[PDB]
Amino acid sequence: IIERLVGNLRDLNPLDFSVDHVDLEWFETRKKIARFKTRQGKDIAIRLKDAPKLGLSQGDILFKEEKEIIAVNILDSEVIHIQAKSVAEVAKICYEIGNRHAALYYGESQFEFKTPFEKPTLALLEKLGVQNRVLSSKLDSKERLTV
Amino acid sequence: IIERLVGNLRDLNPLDFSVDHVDLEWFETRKKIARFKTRQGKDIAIRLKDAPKLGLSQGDILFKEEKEIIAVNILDSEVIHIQAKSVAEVAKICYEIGNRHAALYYGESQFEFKTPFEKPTLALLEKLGVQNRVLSSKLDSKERLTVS
Amino acid sequence: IIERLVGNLRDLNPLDFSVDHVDLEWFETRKKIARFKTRQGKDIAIRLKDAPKLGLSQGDILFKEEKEIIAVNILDSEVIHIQAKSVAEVAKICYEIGNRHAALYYGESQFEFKTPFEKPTLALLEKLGVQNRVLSSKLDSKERLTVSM
Amino acid sequence: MIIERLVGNLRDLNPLDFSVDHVDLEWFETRKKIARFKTRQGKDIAIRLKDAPKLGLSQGDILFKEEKEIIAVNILDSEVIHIQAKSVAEVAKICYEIGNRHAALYYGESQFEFKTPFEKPTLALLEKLGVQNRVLSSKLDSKERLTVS
Ligand SMILES: [Cu+2]
Repeated sequence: IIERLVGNLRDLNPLDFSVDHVDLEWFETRKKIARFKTRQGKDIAIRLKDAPKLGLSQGDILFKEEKEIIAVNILDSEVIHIQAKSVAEVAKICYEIGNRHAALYYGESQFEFKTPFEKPTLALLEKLGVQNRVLSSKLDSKERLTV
Repeated sequence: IIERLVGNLRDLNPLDFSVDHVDLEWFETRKKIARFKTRQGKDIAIRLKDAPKLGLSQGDILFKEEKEIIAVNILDSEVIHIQAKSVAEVAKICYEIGNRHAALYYGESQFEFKTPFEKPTLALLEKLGVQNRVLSSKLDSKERLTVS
Repeated sequence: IIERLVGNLRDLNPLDFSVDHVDLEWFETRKKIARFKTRQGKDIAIRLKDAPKLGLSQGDILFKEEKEIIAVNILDSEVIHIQAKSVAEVAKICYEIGNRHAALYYGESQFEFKTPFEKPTLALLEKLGVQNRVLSSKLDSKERLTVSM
Repeated sequence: MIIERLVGNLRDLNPLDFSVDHVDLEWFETRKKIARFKTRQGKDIAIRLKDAPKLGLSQGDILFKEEKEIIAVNILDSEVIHIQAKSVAEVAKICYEIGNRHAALYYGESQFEFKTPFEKPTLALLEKLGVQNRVLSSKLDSKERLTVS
């Protein structure tokens, strides 16, 4: 039974280590209790004291024994990447998506946003003519807008 | 039966005219068909060809006979005035309010937004520590965020 | 200041009484405090102890002095009347309207339901091909499906 | 190589008779048109779907069939609130209310039965209204879903 993050590989960790990833979809990162089969057969239970409120992030270190590591890998998904032109537009989009109850993530740049691809959201985004592309891509839990 | 905006007093019109106002609440600006009793007793019927989608605005000229005018006043209401500090914060507010299905309007400056007062909306805005004030004020339909 | 329902004219009351109605839209039925001008000039203030949770209903007797009565009238409104085939269909309708966050009322019969007319709601009801008709009609607050948020 | 059509469903027996390799899906995964899978017995399978049944892949949809060698869809079980409504009024209430929550909703085995994923608020609600329900580890067939259009 895993209890706490031993932090995240991002704090290198230039491996250096054999790393056995657990593979999560973006929406799975928030369970406190769940059972997993890691990439290399292994078994892993989790119960979380202080599960970072926004969820598990990329490479969160679940387990660490010697150089033997287990970390969180977040699977890629179809993602509508949104490029708003102005602050007025950001507001429009967010409100409108919020109204849709779809999920929404901050993008890499200041007017960029990412949301799971769904066709109604897509339809919406064109109806208001915002500039967007669908890419298979990663959605970091730490990028999510709470709600 | 009134049919047409003869425009809006904002295009002066330095009155100049005895103006009898019809007094609408903000949520009332969007009927196409309804009946009214103006400020000074009179009676008005409306059916709208091209009712500006966003609804009736402040001083939309309903009726114009000589210097005798009837127009739309919009009554003040309790309003939460929201002042976002960042574009990050804008996004968060709008998403969260949209997620609540509350109404939202653009503010006077760039990170200002106005939403009707409701206690849950307020509760929300504190929970996120956004800086806001409740003021009795006017909501322009021209200032609203759609939902399409 | 009016305080209690003295009931409702439905408990006849075959008038018998000069009745002066107060006219409320279906969404207004739930203020505990507000002021009114009745149908024949009169003025009424309200403050409610035990405002029946769902709101004021049709002909809720506000005021009763002799045979002189004031009651609640509920402005008839545009209403989609829904006639469901089967329980399955009921469940589909209710879930889908619920999902829309529209308002919903029990009809007269078992598979009848009433909801305010909105064009997307109608659109929807055709998209599923449910049988309905729009009528101008009353929406009794006692007939509402509640909600908890 | 790539799978294109359902060759139907085992339900149309098929009293196996066959060695059947299943593909194991969660109930939310039944609606991808393009994805890659490793079957129960290691095999590899890609899908692209013309006329993917709108509501999703169902229990035992035959992806692949070569001789007596078969690949079918299995839907993994999950925690499931099983709801047993006493009346048609109560169905409507439940569905509208859940609809309003935006929870997922499936037709049960019997007429007044409905199944929705387990979540604690959905539970919370269901008691608040005093509906009779039980949580059970079980299967949510995609064909049993209440749309939303
Ligand atoms: Cu909603």
